Amino acid sequence: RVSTRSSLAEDLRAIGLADGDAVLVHAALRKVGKIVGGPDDILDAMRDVIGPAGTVLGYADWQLEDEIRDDPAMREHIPAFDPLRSRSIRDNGFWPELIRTTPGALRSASPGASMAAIGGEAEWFTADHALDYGYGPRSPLGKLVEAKGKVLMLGAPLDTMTLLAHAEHLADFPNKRILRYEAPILVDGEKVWRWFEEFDTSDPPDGLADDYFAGIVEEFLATGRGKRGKIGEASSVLVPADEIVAFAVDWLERWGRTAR
Amino acid sequence: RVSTRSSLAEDLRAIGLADGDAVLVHAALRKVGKIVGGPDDILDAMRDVIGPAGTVLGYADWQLEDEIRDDPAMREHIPAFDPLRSRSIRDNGFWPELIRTTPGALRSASPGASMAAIGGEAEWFTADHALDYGYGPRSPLGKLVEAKGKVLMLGAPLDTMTLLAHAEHLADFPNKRILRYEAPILVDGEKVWRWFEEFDTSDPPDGLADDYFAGIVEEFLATGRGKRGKIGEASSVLVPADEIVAFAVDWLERWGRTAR
Ligand SMILES: CC(=O)SCCNC(=O)CCNC(=O)[C@H](O)C(C)(C)COP(=O)(O)OP(=O)(O)OC[C@H]1O[C@@H](n2cnc3c(N)ncnc32)[C@H](O)[C@@H]1OP(=O)(O)O
Ligand SMILES: CC(=O)SCCNC(=O)CCNC(=O)[C@H](O)C(C)(C)COP(=O)(O)OP(=O)(O)OC[C@H]1O[C@@H](n2cnc3c(N)ncnc32)[C@H](O)[C@@H]1OP(=O)(O)O
Ligand SMILES: [Cl-]
Repeated sequence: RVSTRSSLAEDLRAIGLADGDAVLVHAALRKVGKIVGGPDDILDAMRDVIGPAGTVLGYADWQLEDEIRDDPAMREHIPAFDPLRSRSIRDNGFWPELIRTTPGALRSASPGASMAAIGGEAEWFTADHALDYGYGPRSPLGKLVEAKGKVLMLGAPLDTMTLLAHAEHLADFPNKRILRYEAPILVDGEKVWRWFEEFDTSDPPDGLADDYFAGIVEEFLATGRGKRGKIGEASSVLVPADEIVAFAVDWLERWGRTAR
Repeated sequence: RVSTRSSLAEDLRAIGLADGDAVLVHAALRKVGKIVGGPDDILDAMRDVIGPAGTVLGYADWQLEDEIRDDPAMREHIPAFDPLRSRSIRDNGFWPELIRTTPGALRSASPGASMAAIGGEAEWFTADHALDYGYGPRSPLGKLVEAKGKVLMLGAPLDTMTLLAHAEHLADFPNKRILRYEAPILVDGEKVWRWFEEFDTSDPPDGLADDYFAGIVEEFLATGRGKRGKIGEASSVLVPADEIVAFAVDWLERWGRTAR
């Protein structure tokens, strides 16, 4: 079975992508199977479906390891985060690099939370991304909710849905672990070390498993409010951003009130 | 032992890179070893050594496979070669992709022979790349010789020195295999299939081994006119482009006169 730009576009329309949509995609590209024009056919087909005014996103992050950021002897040899040159974290697969290196793509400024975006509103989604609490309202994720966008899990494991970290941020529950770290960025065109602060997106709230995002998504799909479908050979899920965030905040806040 | 932008720069100086140099690099990056800022440190270090007027090149090619290209049923789903969008052939390693996706880089128009270039003369090296016989004088390889540039095998096996296919083009020896194939390119901004003609660069001249480039390089190094040295943990070779081509034309033409 071989996918084409044409056939991938019909698979994306079948799962629910439509004209003007903004969609953040998480992908395990190897699950799509054989593609005539390679994985670029997927991005091209998406843009065919949503049109030039739509926007595709991918979770770029960057490749600074904590083993490295923290080892002080290597401190001066670590390049600053540069949203135009820092490659995406390889843990998130080729897909965000695919977007980031496509002509016309943009990438936001908050390093660990940084998002790549292409399409009509890429300038809007990537701009004014808060350095601290980069998963809150002033981020591509918060604008995805405001713009009533969607999340596509393209063969990706369901617990890699980064949008639910934005739910973690909004949700009121006790003893949110705050994380503080120091990373090099650009200030006035020069490398500067800056202290960051965010809610922890690396580990779950104490008392839930590392993969509980997957459970939340499966509960949301159980309500019938999402859509499952095949993109190429990859089993995929399309959910509305605003609904799943409200769903996830609800879940987290109720779980929080079960404390003593 | 970990490499840095600084330490790779000193390694590149030790092997013979100098201000203003134009260097086409073939790389097996995995055996550079650990690099603090990843393989982009190598390119940054090269640019530190050669300066903004120097030029780094990598051999991009592109990804259209003969299986697909030849298959008539998928001919219409095969995207045209776009020097701005078509990713590098993956069996040349990450290095040409690394250059091609670096801001400011350029890429030439002859698909199978196409070269990515960044630096002071990148416009000149990538301009006017002949579609037929893309390894002859009107190519980045011909301009490398004219500019008296260099080739650096950065941990790469010596028989991957594509510059020697330019020597194959020049060398007068009998019964050169001519290759004819068709491939989709951009004409007037739209996809058009075009027939191509070149000397064979995928198979050696009848009567030589698939890796005879390696033997030529090793015998050139035995004249004393190349330099060996380690870039990071990778065994590397630096040769002048003009001399090795003249050396290889000599070798091929003498081998050709042993017929009859
Ligand atoms: C809680 C959080 O926030 S987690 C953060 C977000 N994480 C994510 O979004 C990740 C979602 N994906 C996953 O979790 C997947 O399981 C991941 C990526 C580990 C693994 O996915 P897999 O498909 O192995 O890998 P990936 O998605 O990179 O696809 C690889 C396909 O690349 C194509 N590809 C990669 N690079 C290129 C290229 N340069 N040119 C052409 N094709 C390429 C290939 O077909 C490659 O596979 P191959 O190695 O067989 O050739
Ligand atoms: C006849 C002809 O004309 S032949 C044509 C020319 N051919 C060439 O120039 C190829 C020369 N190289 C070779 O032959 C080598 O043996 C090749 C590439 C097969 C194999 O090289 P190897 O190092 O495996 O592979 P490569 O050079 O791609 O280095 C790989 C890695 O680089 C860095 N890497 C790759 N992608 C990224 C990325 N996205 N971000 C950061 N680093 C990356 C990594 O460390 C990745 O390795 P890992 O998988 O261990 O993490
Ligand atoms: Cl309740």
